[PDB]
Amino acid sequence: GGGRGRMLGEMWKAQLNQLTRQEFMEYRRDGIIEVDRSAARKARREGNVTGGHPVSRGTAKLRWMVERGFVKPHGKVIDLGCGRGGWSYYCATLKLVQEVKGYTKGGPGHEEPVMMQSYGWNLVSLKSGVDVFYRPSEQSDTLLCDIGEASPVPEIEEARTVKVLQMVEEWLSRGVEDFCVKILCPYMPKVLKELEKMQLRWGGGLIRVPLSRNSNHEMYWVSGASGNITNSVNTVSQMLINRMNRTNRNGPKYEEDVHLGSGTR
Ligand SMILES: Nc1ncnc2c1ncn2[C@@H]1O[C@H](C[C@@H](N)CC[C@H](N)C(=O)O)[C@@H](O)[C@H]1O
Repeated sequence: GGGRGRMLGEMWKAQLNQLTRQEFMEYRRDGIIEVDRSAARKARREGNVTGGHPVSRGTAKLRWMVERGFVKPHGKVIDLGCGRGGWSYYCATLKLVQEVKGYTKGGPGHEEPVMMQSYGWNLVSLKSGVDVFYRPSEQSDTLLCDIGEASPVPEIEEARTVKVLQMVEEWLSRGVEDFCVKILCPYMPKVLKELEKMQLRWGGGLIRVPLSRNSNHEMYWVSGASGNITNSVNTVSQMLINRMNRTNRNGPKYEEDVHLGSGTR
């Protein structure tokens, strides 16, 4: 019905929605870790596919979790919503990974897989024109999913996140041992309910990647994490609201992007 208690994240969202463009502009990257993408923009302008520049900021995002042991890509990796291929190409550089298969929607308003020759590119298959929500599940050892379309209405993000979770349940049952699944809106009620069930069935925990922008509450359900989900989410909302109410902003902390090298494996 209506009149239910609200989570601390719902008010971060309501607050965010009442920010001016200027406040939004100054807040979204204040205090976050940001990768220097200048060289990657030149490599893109020049069609340089052997310089080791990732196709997106998603690569550095996944490296952060992998280097910290939150997810151990290995064997056969499937990448639902691969977009340009940032996660897929990064995984192909890992020793334990044997094969990477990426699926992405593509078309109008959606990113297309990019052809690159980063290290291990021969192990990467990226397919556009695949709506993962209608694809029958396949066997894999590592399941990755980064699908989360933002919206100003939390009820819309909520229904979208539950959709993603119900879908990965089909793929997790095909022998997956390691996973990393994006949770676009982890503070909504129907999401916390589905997440609690999903954690019970498959383990893992919710982490926040500091390279994420303050303009979103997205978190990642990774098999290498653990802990009460509510506390995990609330810690993030608390962090986000402290950053929103700052006046003196420091801007992002810049660090160097991932280098993917080149050559076949
Ligand atoms: N039902 C869907 N099926 C397949 N792909 C989708 C679907 N919905 C959204 N997408 C795409 O999934 C992608 C999500 C991206 N965040 C992927 C980022 C990627 N991990 C990277 O590092 O570059 C978007 O490009 C969407 O076009």
